[PDB]
Amino acid sequence: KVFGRCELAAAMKRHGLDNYRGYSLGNWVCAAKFESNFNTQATNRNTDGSTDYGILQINSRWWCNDGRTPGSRNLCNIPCSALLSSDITASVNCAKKIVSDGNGMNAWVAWRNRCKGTDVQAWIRGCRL
Repeated sequence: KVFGRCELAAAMKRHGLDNYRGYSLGNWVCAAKFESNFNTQATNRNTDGSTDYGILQINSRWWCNDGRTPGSRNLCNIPCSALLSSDITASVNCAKKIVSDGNGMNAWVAWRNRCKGTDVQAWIRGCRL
């Protein structure tokens, strides 16, 4: 599924991500924009053999099982394919665990490099929420 910007904002709010761990909804929308361009089916292979999955590009090295990432963990206790669904629930629940792991949203390199410290409210501007 390719979400619209306000559509994704609304779904993220519906699943409790707005202001989760102190990160406003604009931060989460911005992260999704630059991680996946709002496409739930986005997958990207990393140099080390792991893969990033879904709207928030969650990595099989730690967070989900894809059966092809040797010596990795599955800390969200889900198949990585669950992070590709049109319903964002599994990606949101896993992202809640990731952003609680110690480094906040810095876990998302595109957030740090493209969203952090910018006017992230622009991502929700005009949305009926």
